[PDB]
Amino acid sequence: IVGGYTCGANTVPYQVSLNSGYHFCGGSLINSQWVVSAAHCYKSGIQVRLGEDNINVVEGNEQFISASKSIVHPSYNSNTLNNDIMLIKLKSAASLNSRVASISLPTSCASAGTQCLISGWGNTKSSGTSYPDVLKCLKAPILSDSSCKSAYPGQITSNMFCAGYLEGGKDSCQGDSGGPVVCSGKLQGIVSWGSGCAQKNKPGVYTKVCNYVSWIKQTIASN
Ligand SMILES: [Ca+2]
Repeated sequence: IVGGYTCGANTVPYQVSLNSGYHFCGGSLINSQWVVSAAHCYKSGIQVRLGEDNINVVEGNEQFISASKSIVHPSYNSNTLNNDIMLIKLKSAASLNSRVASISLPTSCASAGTQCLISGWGNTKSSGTSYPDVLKCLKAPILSDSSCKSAYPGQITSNMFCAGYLEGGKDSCQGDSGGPVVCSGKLQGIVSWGSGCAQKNKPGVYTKVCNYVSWIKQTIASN
């Protein structure tokens, strides 16, 4: 997260870190057994880390649970990043509490201008690199589809939205991938892609979760 703020420990209780020896992606807890992340975060050997603030220090509220199964969206295209969504099932149920909690799925799509919370352990610099240990946060609005399409000609599908600031300075970045965009208590986006980070006229692009709720529910119901 570039241009954000320190969230505060366990203030984003649905935020997960995906670990394969190291943090490599975020995700969102949507019930005691399932995480939603980006398909471009797929790999084998995932351990889900819940209850994290400092990802390099055991602070007392963590739950580390290995993934049993990952399900990349049937129609994910890694070239275009269309349908950039994946579900991860935990080998055992998390113990839900005030610091480890699910986030609700949307019941309808969000509109341009809606204020959302974007979070993660990604790079905090727009030029150069610095990786935080504690969770970072950014409040950002959803941008109109027309401004999104204008920013990225030929690249924005009906399964994507832009959020952030066209002036630049404030954005998600490498290592935030797969993490949440939450708006009024609903998971509306997943950190997906962009051109660099926090660049003028290049806002972050996010998977449009509301299009996937039926797939998520039916996948959970049979897995
Ligand atoms: Ca920790």
